[PDB]
Amino acid sequence: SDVTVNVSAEKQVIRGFGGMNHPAWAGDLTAAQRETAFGNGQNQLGFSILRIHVDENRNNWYKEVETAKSAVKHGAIVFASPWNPPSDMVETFNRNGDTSAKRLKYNKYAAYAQHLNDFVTFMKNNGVNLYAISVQNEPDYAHEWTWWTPQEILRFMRENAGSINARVIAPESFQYLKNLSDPILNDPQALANMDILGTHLYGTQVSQFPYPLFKQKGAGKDLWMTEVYYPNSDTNSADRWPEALDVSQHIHNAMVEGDFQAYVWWYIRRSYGPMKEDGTISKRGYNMAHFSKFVRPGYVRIDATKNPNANVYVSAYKGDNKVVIVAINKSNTGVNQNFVLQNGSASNVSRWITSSSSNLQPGTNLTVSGNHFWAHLPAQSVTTFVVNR
Ligand SMILES: CO[C@H]1[C@H](O)[C@@H](O)[C@@H](O[C@H]2[C@H](O[C@@H]3CO[C@@H](O)[C@H](O)[C@H]3O)OC[C@@H](O)[C@@H]2O)O[C@@H]1C(=O)O
Repeated sequence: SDVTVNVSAEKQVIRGFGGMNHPAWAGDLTAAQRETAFGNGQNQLGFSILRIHVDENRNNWYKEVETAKSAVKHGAIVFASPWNPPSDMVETFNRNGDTSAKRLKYNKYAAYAQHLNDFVTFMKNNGVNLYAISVQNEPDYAHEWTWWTPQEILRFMRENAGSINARVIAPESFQYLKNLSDPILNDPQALANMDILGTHLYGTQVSQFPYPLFKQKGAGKDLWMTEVYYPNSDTNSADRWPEALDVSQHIHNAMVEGDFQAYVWWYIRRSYGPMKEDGTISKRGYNMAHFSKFVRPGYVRIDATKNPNANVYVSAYKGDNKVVIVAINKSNTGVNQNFVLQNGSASNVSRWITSSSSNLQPGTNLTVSGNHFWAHLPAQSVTTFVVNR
């Protein structure tokens, strides 16, 4: 059919795409791997965001620095997520019959705010201006870390988040369970101390991607997808095709349905991650690259016919005089797609394709006839068009 791309219907502003680094749990990236992750050259990922963790023990903080420095050097922004407070701030409690359940002590909130602040300060003294810090990773799924109820999160956002010398991300539900975030959005004071609503999407159905309340109360707030792997963490799955195509479809849904402004993967380097263990880019990686390499920080999502044929998914962005279109064909049949540009005129179109047999591989240039151009979308393929204005 037709894909209409309206250059004037502006949507969310994009902050970027990236992944996690965890030297303790995964092993720090090597110098070469840092180039592959944050460089936007040929055979590199052009990740524009790096997540790192706030260790509960300050003596471990130093381990995050080299990789974080590297990301900044390349223009990536860095943010951080805590799993646990320092142990002296944590108590056990009876959570519905589970007595091993950990939480932050009600009289330790201020001290934990200071812990987080110390990390910001520490990172600064090593030449990393942390873009943002989180309150707690997955407080509603904390079997192996620190639990917070919605009300405990609220109290901290009302009373302590304001003392944090950085942008504050909250609440980082594992599944984008609105009940964890509703209380904040419904409280002027807590809302005021939140700069980024953060979430994960483990098991989240596409119908739960929209967030009406956020649209209603969240003016001036960022909306970030701070952790995921998809569609699984199967050992050595990173190269499986057409499986990898799920990655770009997921990002498509985050951008188009969730209106997210950041998409952050889990471990950058892993047998199921964007980067393989030999330090090369996986098929999952190239699926991310179709966004990360072209949709730079600052770009804006624009309205575009999201799903103009069965298994064909489209999203568009504008920035730096270009329109970027990402077209995912998940079917077993090549389709010819017609792309119409409204409220804007263009000339030349470049493109890169990823399929069973190729990675981000240049296609033939195409030219705009009036306000449109035809392009063929190979079977089980992702294409990124770059349109010059
Ligand atoms: C195949 O093993 C991988 C696991 O499937 C994967 O969950 C991850 O496990 C981590 C664990 O990470 C949590 C993953 O779920 C997220 O919701 C949550 O935010 C994470 O904290 O934390 C302990 C760590 O030692 C494990 O590595 O990664 C596994 C892997 O090593 O590949």
